Parts: sequence; C-alpha cells; structure tokens
Amino acid sequence: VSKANVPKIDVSPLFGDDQAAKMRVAQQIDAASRDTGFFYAVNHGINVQRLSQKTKEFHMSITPEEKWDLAIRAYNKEHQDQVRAGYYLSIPGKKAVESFCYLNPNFTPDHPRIQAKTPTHEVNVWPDETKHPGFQDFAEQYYWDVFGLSSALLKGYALALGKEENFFARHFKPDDTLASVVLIRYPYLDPYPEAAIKTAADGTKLSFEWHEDVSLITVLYQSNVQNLQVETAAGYQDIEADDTGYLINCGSYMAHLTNNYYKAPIHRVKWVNAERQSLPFFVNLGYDSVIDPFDPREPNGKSDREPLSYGDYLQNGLVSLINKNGQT
Ligand SMILES: CC1(C)S[C@@H]2[C@H](NC(=O)CCC[C@H](N)C(=O)O)C(=O)N2[C@H]1C(=O)O
Ligand SMILES: [Fe+3]
Repeated sequence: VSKANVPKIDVSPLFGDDQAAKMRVAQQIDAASRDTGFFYAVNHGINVQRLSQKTKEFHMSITPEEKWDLAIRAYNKEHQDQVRAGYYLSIPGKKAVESFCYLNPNFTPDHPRIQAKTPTHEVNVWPDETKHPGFQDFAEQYYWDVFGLSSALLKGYALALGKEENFFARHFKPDDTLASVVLIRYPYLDPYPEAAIKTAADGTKLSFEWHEDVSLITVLYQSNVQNLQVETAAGYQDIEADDTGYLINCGSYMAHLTNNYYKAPIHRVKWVNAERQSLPFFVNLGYDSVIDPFDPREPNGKSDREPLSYGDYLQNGLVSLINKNGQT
C-alpha cells in the first residue's frame, strides 16, 4: 500500500487582496484536484484544538438517555422530522461509530423553508444547556468559522477553473446553505466486534466502504490517527493524518459541473482500533442553487451535462449513500 500525495497548501492568501498570490494558491488547488483529489489546507485560521476538545467533551459526557432524546428517525420513530440533524447512535456489539449532525443555525421555525417543509431543511436539535454548558454556542460558532474558511476555499477553486472568484461562493450563503457539520466518534473497543468491521475486496479491514462525497467540497478535521485511503488506478493509497490542518476534497456536485475534470475522489475508512474523531463540514449550496456545467478541457468550455438543482442532488445523494454504505 503506497502513500497518497496530499500537498499542504497555505490558503491564507485566499482571505486577502493579493490577487496574484491567490492565483498561485489556485494553481496548487488545481494540481491536487487533478492528481489524487486531496490536499491539506494550512494557515486556515481556525482553532482546531478547541474544536477537538469541545467535541471530545460532548462525545464522552452525553448519556444514553440524551442520545435517544436527540436521535434521528432511523433510531427513534418519534422523531419523523429528523432525517439529517441529531444523534446517530452506536450499537454495541454491531456498530462502533456514533455521531451528531447539525445544519445551518439559521434554520428556525421562522425560516420559509422550514415553514414550507422543504426536504433537507430541518431545525437543529441540541442537548440540555445545563448538562452540556457551552456546547451549542461552540458548535454554532464553529459552523460559521468553517463556513468562512470554506467560502475562501471556494474562491480558490473558482480561480483554479478559470472563473471569477465568486463563481461558487455566490451560491454559498448563510441564509440558505444546506451545509452540515458531523461530529463523528470512532471508539476504542476491547474486544472490537468483528460485526463492526467490513472486509474490502482487496482484503483490507474497513470501518466504512468506498464512496464519493455528497457535497460541492468537503472540509474535514480528523484527529491524529491514520485511517483514510483514496482510490487510484494503481489501487488504494494511504492519506497521512494531520490534526493541525483541514483535509479538502471535491464531492460529486463538483465532478458533475466540471464534466469530471475535478473528479470526486473515491475514498474509504480503514479499521483502526483507536479512539479518534472525524469532523467533516459538507459544503452544500442552497436548495435552488444551479451551477451551469462546463468543461475546462474544451476551448469553448461547452459541456453536454444537464444543470442540476443542488437541493434535488443533495436529497438523492444522501439517500443513495445510506443504501450503499449503510445507515451511519
Ligand atoms: C469519510 C467521512 C469523512 S465522509 C463518510 C460518511 N458521510 C456521511 O455519512 C454523510 C453525512 C451527511 C449528513 N448526515 C448530512 O445530512 O449532511 C461518514 O460519516 N463518513 C466519514 C467517516 O467515516 O470519517
Ligand atoms: Fe467521505
């Protein structure tokens, strides 16, 4: 098993006004997106140590009672409005992973998409403030911190594709973004149940089988335990861990709109018996967002691919990933 080339890219110019320096970042994004599909964003300005510490405190103090109270409908039939946001329970002896997903904090009963009951929009559910002091405040602020990083990364991606820097980011707005944060706990277990370990075709023991991300891009923090692998023509390659940076990759919406020029890399999760964290931010656009596809390989840039509304893409995509990879 070889090692994936995952370059560290200083993205700090994307927050500034030095346009040539932005173009040099964009070139690095282009190169990584055309190679393995992954890079590490460094000098991102987010306190990822606090993120890991607050997430750990939550994961390790939430009780079985609180997990039922917050559970998505896959685990609690009383919560039919919770398809996305809420707690995803572990099943001791069967399913090791557990997680907590939340959406746009601006999705409230006042929001017209909530009033209209549009699919993929939900009001976040939260534990008791007194039992989890500061957790909701931290989690909402983290959403906006990583939103700000993601907006800048989208400027880099736009420039990399020869577009104006707001080509993607203009569709990424606090008032309607369908972006999500997921706080995933992968536990240490002794004994680790074999029922929670899948075996790949090539013999590798996995926690999560191959998939493409349902996103425009994915902005991922992981603790310092190597686990991820990216598929290449020569087979799967290990992505080295870095708990100070963000692992960035394109999702299938980006592959669609670039005519596969920037592929959505196929990746999977090796089984590792180690307590660790996987904290993705899925950069999703608004429900009605449509980006006209193009092909940077053709002089005219023309693509035959149909424009796709993001909301319908996201609804279809999240159902599909459950069916193939299983309920997480
Ligand atoms: C490889 C990943 C980072 S991505 C992969 C997998 N992804 C998902 O389940 C999509 C979650 C979507 C979310 N509930 C929403 O409504 O927006 C997961 O979890 N996996 C992570 C993992 O196992 O670390
Ligand atoms: Fe993924």
